[PDB]
Amino acid sequence: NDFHRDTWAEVDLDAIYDNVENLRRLLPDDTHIMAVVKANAYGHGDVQVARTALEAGASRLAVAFLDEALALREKGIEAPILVLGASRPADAALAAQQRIALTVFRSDWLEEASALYSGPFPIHFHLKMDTGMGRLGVKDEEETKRIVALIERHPHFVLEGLYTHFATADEVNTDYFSYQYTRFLHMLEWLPSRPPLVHCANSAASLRFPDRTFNMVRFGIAMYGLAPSPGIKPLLPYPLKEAFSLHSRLVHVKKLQPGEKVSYGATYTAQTEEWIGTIPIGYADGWLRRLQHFHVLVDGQKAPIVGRICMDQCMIRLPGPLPVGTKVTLIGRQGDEVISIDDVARHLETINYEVPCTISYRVPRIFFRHKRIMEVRNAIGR
Amino acid sequence: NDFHRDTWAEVDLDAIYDNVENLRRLLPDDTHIMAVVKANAYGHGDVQVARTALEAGASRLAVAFLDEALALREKGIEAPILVLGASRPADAALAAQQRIALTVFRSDWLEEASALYSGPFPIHFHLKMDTGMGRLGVKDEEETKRIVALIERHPHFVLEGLYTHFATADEVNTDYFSYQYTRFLHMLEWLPSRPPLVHCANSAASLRFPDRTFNMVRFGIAMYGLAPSPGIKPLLPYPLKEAFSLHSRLVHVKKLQPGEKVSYGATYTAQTEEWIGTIPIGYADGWLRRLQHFHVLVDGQKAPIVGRICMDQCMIRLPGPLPVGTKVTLIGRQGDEVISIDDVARHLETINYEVPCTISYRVPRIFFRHKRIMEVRNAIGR
Ligand SMILES: Cc1ncc(COP(=O)(O)O)c(CN[C@@H](C)C(=O)O)c1O
Ligand SMILES: Cc1ncc(COP(=O)(O)O)c(CN[C@@H](C)C(=O)O)c1O
Repeated sequence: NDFHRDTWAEVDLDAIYDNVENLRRLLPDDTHIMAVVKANAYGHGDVQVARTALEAGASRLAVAFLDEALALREKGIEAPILVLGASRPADAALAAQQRIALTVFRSDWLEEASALYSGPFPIHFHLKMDTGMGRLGVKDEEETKRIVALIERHPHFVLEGLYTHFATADEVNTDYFSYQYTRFLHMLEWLPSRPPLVHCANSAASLRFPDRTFNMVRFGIAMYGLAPSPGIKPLLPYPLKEAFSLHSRLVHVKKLQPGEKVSYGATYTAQTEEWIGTIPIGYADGWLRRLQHFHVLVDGQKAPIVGRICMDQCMIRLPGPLPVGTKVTLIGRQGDEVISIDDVARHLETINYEVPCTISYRVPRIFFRHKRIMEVRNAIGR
Repeated sequence: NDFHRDTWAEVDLDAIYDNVENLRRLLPDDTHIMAVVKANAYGHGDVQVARTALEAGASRLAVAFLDEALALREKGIEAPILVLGASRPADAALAAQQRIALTVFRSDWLEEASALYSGPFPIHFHLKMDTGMGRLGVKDEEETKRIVALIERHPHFVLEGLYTHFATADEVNTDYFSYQYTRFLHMLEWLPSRPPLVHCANSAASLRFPDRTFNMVRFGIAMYGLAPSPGIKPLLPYPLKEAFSLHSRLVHVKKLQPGEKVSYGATYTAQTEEWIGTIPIGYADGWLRRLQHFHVLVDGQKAPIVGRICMDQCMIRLPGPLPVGTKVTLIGRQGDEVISIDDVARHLETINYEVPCTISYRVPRIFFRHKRIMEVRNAIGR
């Protein structure tokens, strides 16, 4: 794959490897690591992160919906995969054939699938229990038992696991976290037999209470080197290595005279003779307009973005005349300066999770491993 | 193409056709229409909109950078394409071979390209003039004349056109617009000869002053049925037809008792016994967290989104017990209610342009033409 615009994201796979390996060391020998690679691996490249994670110690993968699981299969991933979200009963056969575990939380969904599927491949289900997140999952014992009965009844339906998800595992105060954990323990009693796989922990929970993880944790955000929250940053067991960085290059350089305006709405005016640079990145690439008063790194120095951000380009004020082709870093480090995803997240007034996911399909991903470029992934490549 | 998650966007190509056709009628028989389809056609599907546009009266296409043009060629589009942004001198031969016109605005670029390319295919260049936008383009006559000389000199370099872009054509006050237009007329005098294609108008300018468009207009936002701005909405010549709509379905329905919390941070509490529904769409699909206090349409009624929006799902408060599978409209109309892209943009505090572009690759696009489903485009399809 090759690209023809001087704008690209870089993904350090050694960092991802280190982040997962350190966790493997942290957890008991019998606890499995299921790497969460939904949303194209939080914007980092699904199959590249999946391969690295499995290499570092993970044994299973998790995605959001069926399409994402099939894509990994097509791309050659053979490890077990669990779909964390909902799916259509009519799609049970397809999941069964591709060896994809499904989440289940309604007895009527199973009633429907039973009538549609009848072997020969077994379908592995993971029962979802709502302990206080309010998203997905069973809530009462009557429904739980009904689900287990329908599963037991069908010769090809297998209950491989059961889990829950925490709503506040990343807050310093553990009041609600404790309530959910306790609720989980109480709901587990409703099962006639404990499935081979019981899980509940995400990145925050597993990094904070590794002894309360059962037999499998679902490692997401922390795998990419990002803290589940600023609050627990100081409570993390080992230092996380950030893997994502974003860059571009100056495609135009010019000097403005005082009074000259820049960009849409002509909201910016040159107060004096200043140097303005143009870079090939805009909001269609995920660099949202709201970042208008942010800055970028060029020649090891911060350069403020001036005027409104455009769909594919934006302008910055330069220290002086720099040659066209000069590298600009939007997320990453240059010399002694650095811009982290957390910085950008602060400016956009959101969480770090949302940032890598918004960097669109338009931006190619360059992968590094062993300090060398591994491959280039251009979504709209030829 | 097929998809396995009940979340999808719908693109009405008949609306796009009408929007372009009405302009074709509005403009002089000699004026070309260049459809702007960069950024995957502002998130509507590049090749689908390009074909419909050409069918309705456009004769040329415009994209942001080389990769987007090559993708159209691979997909079978044979009409002329102009790259509006920057490109590498080393890529001139490739653009020449695929018959892609390039924007030029620096003489040093041309000096570099001349030394690299030497036929046999001619390269058509469009000279960009900065008249007050401050983005790309030449500024002084000395540089302009140098560009023309280098082009004239090379046997395979051809100056097919020249243009500028307006920073405020969508504001009711035309003071700056008038200054940019006047500056353009003065800079055109720097050319020893007028190229066969002179253009300057975007959607707002062409819809407002169709007689001041020269021989080609670059039709973008209005082609998608979106007003360049709320201010000029009442100044438009004909009514625009919105083409983008977004939908999903309830995948879970449950009743909450007072005091029960919902989603991350447990920031929402059920004040009474209320029905909560879960839908398979989140911020990784372009439905940003900031939309947390917005509302959606279900069963012809507005239903508020409650609690934080998740990466792949979010919850809403329902009127009562609705069956799973019930359709939810995020952008579009249901009964007497309607949510436009303009409504979503207001809540996100941005402009309509940014909304369809942010709806990610994860969301399949279903196309309609002649009141019938034409095709389905699933980016991560099998
Ligand atoms: C069921 C489930 N398991 C594991 C994870 C991984 O969480 P971490 O990345 O914090 O480790 C998430 C939430 N994922 C977030 C992105 C969401 O749905 O908004 C999840 O939904
Ligand atoms: C050079 C050029 N021509 C035509 C257009 C089409 O403009 P309209 O969509 O308003 O008709 C744009 C701007 N496009 C916007 C999206 C930008 O760069 O932010 C452009 O960059």
